[PDB]
Amino acid sequence: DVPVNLYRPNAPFIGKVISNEPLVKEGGIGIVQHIKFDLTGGNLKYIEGQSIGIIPPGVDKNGKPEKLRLYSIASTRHGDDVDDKTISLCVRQLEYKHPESGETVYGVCSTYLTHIEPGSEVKITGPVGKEMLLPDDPEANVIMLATGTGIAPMRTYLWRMFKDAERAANPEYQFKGFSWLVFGVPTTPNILYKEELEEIQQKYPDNFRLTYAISREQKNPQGGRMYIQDRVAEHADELWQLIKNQKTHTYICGLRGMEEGIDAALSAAAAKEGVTWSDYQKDLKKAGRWHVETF
Ligand SMILES: Cc1cc2nc3c(=O)[nH]c(=O)nc-3n(C[C@H](O)[C@H](O)[C@H](O)COP(=O)(O)OP(=O)(O)OC[C@H]3O[C@@H](n4cnc5c(N)ncnc54)[C@H](O)[C@@H]3O)c2cc1C
Repeated sequence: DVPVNLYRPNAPFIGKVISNEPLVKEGGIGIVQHIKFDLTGGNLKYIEGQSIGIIPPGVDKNGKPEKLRLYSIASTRHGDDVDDKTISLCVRQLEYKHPESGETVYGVCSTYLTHIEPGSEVKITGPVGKEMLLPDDPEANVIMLATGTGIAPMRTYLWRMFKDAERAANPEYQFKGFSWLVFGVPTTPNILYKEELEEIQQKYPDNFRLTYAISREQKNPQGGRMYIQDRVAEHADELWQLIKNQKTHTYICGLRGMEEGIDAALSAAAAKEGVTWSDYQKDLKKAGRWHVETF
């Protein structure tokens, strides 16, 4: 049912870049690009919450061909133009410290992607993943906890739930539950898809709540920079109350590091009702209602 591995690294799909557009506004930190690829001429199909591989050109330091890197799909199954002809990624250029030979170091696949020109051919594999899938139940509640490019699967969910053209294209999924995105980035310019996310909340105030953790602009009650775990702590009781619903699904995506604080917050909330969160969570995971993709 769920499409997987329609293309594999040994014979990847050769897609063409359609567009490569910046998502970080001026005054933001780093580079994050929205890259749309043409799928025509191949049979790559995918659904929300899946990933694809990109095989960058060139050899590694040892002279071996570069292997694929996985990227969360950022578009619904229909693509950004709701035409079933494209796929989009949300790619941060990896950039880091002196402590790794030279000065600034640039990630191979992410630099390739963020600097790629429209018209260029790209080697695409996949799709991959069954752990971040959205329920077909239109009355499900969906909690989304994202940092940085972790927004990508959330965008696929929210566009499917809330975009006019998606609703028109998906007769069987007219979302009427409650979705809550807690999104952590360093700056307001770094709020990926800010305008569209805010448009959704304005349009669907009873079906979508948008919460930001903006680390360079907000402080947690301890005086530290605000991160998503601080927002989870702040709204722990409400989040736990929602999680108790048989139809609630939670999705976590982004760089590793926040799950521990998220667990501590939810544990304190659940303990008030004599529930051990770690146990409840194990059962949620088994039932397919606790979805984590951290990298
Ligand atoms: C399921 C999944 C989904 C993903 N989705 C996305 C996505 O949507 N968007 C996105 O941008 N990325 C995503 N990634 C990460 C992506 O796959 C790549 O790992 C990332 O883009 C960097 O790859 P690269 O080739 O540019 O860097 P590489 O050239 O492969 O370098 C990576 C290496 O650099 C070193 N390194 C990395 N960070 C540091 C640091 N801070 N300090 C010191 N050394 C460091 C580590 O040794 C690491 O092995 C996802 C990963 C997975 C597994």
